[PDB]
Amino acid sequence: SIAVGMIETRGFPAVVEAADSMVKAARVTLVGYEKIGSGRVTVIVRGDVSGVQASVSAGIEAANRVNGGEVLSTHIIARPHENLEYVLPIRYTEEVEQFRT
Amino acid sequence: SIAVGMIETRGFPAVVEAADSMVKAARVTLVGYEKIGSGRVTVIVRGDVSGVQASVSAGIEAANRVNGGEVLSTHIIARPHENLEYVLPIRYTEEVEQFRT
Amino acid sequence: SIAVGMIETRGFPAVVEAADSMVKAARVTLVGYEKIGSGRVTVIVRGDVSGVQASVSAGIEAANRVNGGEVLSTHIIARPHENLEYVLPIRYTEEVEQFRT
Amino acid sequence: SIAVGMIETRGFPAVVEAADSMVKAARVTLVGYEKIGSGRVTVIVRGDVSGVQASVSAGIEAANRVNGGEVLSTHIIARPHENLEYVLPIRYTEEVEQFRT
Amino acid sequence: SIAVGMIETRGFPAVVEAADSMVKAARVTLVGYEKIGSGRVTVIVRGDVSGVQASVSAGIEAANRVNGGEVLSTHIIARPHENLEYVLPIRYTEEVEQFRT
Amino acid sequence: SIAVGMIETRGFPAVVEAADSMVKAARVTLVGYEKIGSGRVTVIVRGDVSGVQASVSAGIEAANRVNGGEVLSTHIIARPHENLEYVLPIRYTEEVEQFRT
Repeated sequence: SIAVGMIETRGFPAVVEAADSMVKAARVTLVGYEKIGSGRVTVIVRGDVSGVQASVSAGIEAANRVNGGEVLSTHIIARPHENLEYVLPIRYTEEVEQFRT
Repeated sequence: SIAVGMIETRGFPAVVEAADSMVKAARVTLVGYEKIGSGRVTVIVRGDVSGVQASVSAGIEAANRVNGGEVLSTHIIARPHENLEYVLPIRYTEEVEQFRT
Repeated sequence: SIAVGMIETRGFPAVVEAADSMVKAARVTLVGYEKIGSGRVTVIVRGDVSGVQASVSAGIEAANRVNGGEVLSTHIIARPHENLEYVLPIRYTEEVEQFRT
Repeated sequence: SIAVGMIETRGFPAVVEAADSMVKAARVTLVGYEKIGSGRVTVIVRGDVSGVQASVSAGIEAANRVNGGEVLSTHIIARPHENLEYVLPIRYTEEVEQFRT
Repeated sequence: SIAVGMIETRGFPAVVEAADSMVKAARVTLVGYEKIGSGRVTVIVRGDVSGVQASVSAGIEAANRVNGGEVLSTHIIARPHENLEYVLPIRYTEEVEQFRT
Repeated sequence: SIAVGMIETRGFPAVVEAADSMVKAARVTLVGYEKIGSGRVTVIVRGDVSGVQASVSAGIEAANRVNGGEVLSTHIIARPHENLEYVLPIRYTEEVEQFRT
């Protein structure tokens, strides 16, 4: 359940820049982006605890510097419980895509 | 119809942390997360009444401590009526997934 | 066109408790739950006029007592017009489910 | 292109009551209900100009009397242009339903 | 890429009246209506520059006269770039409908 | 991962004009438009860094001049990480469209 790092934000252009940062600032895998509605959107990454940290870190600074960047919330569980992974979009995609479509 | 515990929240990062808590603080199964729109999202678990309690409890404290955590609503029916289970997302998933896709 | 009873609410956990009430407080069948967007969600039941009443009644008290329960709107047509039933989600589901999927 | 009558409203319970009225107050056919998002929902009927009137009239009074009824907008084109009918949900449904599903 | 004329509006009944106008006031084809969420909805038409003008014109006056008409935004590109047409809903529908369904 | 340029905006008519600009002001390919909810919508283009710049530039001026144009956010990654491309809508569409439908 390698640490999970996510960061919410108001606006899409700022969420992309946050995602580009996290994935660059550390050895973290961008797992997905979640839309809660009301201009709110989270970006989730996975990797070690200090990896997931270093990236959630940068991500936030880069997001805010955006022409409208508004980091709404931020969090990271180090060793997030497993059951959690089969209920939330903290995991991988692409795979069962052929079946969905 | 083992007790049902859910907790709403504004923002996704705070709903995940709420879910990670509930599922850890007790013997409860995270059944799913519901999106009502407008930054609002609920997390639902299942287990005994005191199990579902102990977890909805912790969940709320952990959510609020989040960098933007905003617990919107909270509830738990101890012995929630059956018909209710076949109309609301209080149950299990994964199973008929192959057919949907 | 047996009377129709519904109750809107802000938040999902409060809408479930409202539904658990109505369906218990009287001989009413929970037909479905509607999402209008913006944290708003209605619960609809069917039964006699006094049955659909007694339940929409309880439902409201139980919803409000919820940790965030916010009953938004409430209504009941006693003998609601038929055409209405084939345009709104006031009816039954499950049946043409195999075809949809 | 028999006149078209519709009425928007905040909340679902109030839109249903609006629909139950229009379809009763006149010889109008409830064609459908549209969701624009943000608690907003329209109800559309069809019939003569004075029929579509008499019903959009009542509809509004009945909606407002609802425990949360909030008529947002209201309109009626008497002889609404045809092209319009093949781009907006002002028409009939049910028919190509078997193919969709 | 014959000029494109669109007009946003708060509420559905006002967007329909806007659409009924544009399509009548000129030789323009109502291509579609877009929902951005939050009671906001645009209506798009196509035709010459002066045709698409004359209609976006009327449309706005007719929309505002509606019992709740609220024209939110308005625009028209005369010779809108092609790539744009294969990314936005400025074009025609109906055609690949059988496949979608 | 040729530079990515996007610009958010409140309202749809202003997002279209922004897109019409970017795609004209430079050698950039409009990849798509994203809806975050709450009247917010982004437009994304791809091309060189200075190409993607020159266009995100114009786009913003043209959007603001719109009858309701409200540029919400703005950004551009020059060499945006690859993983990012398989999680966000920064890429191409049309292709697997036949399968989706």
